[PDB]
Amino acid sequence: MENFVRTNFNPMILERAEKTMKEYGENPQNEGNKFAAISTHMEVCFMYSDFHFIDLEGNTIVKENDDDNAMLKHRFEIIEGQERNIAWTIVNSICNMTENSKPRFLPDLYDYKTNKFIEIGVTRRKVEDYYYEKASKLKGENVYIHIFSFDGEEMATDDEYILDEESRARIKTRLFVLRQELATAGLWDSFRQSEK
Ligand SMILES: [Mn+2]
Repeated sequence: MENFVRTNFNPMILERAEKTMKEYGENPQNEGNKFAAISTHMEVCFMYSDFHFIDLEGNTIVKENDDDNAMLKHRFEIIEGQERNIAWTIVNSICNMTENSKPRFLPDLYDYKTNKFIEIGVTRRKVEDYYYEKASKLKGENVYIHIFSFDGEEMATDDEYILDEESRARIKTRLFVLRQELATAGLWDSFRQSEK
């Protein structure tokens, strides 16, 4: 619900979520649940990406300060939460500099280290169900798929995790916290059900 969302997410995320929402006619007002889902999905994207860089030796490394700067490239291109115009510019550009084929759907992320596109999903349902729902909708176009849930379970393509364990932890907790908060605010049930 809108008050809950506006209370529990930072302004950057709220800005982006509201934005992407003002494109299907829906508004946090009569669509609290969608607003929540988008907020969550977005936050997870940032959590996946922030503080992640690539070395001058090409290794991946996590750094608390976050600022880029010429010895450190950002590990990921955050595609989710940009304007579709910019998103596609980024996707198209990347496919240009490589042998990636332009994907049918916009991905959540791009990893410069593995040269993969990344779809991210968060679910209130199982994790298997969502994964196979996504995998199969995304068949062929090798995009790496990472699913999280609110019960702290998790499921990636072929079960390898290019994200460090700490960051995956951090995520799984956050989703957990959120689940509690929702429950104590009496919103968890309605939300859990509203999915699909
Ligand atoms: Mn997604």
